[PDB]
Amino acid sequence: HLRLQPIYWSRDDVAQWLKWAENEFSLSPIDSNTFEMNGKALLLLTKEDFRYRSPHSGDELYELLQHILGGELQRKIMEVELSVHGVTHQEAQTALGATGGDVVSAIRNLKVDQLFHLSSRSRADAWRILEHYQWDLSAASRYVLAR
Repeated sequence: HLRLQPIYWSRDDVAQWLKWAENEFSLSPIDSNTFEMNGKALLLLTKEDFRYRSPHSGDELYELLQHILGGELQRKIMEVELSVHGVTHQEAQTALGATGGDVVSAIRNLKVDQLFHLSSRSRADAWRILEHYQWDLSAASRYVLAR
């Protein structure tokens, strides 16, 4: 199952990936309990976190995940989704494509879309309101609902 993108890996897939890596790269044994999480979580760990969890292999595992298996882009997709409620993997990926992988810009664009649908105001108004509220969508969304 590791052929799938890491964002879809289950916790069991993460454990299997570690077993595969230890075999493939002749790593020192990695305890199966080292990363008790799914692939989404794995993508959010920093290199320092990987080194802390695995002093012997953490940097290798991080590089493989982030810079070979597409973790870098998939982490950006997660950031976008976690920043804007109800965005799908596809929607986030598309938004990032539009900004050349710029997470801040993609998030702003999706916030404006979400606010725009909350009321009958123009897209230009939604942009002004969001910028006014320092891009706090929750605060902007409450103003719009209040009318």
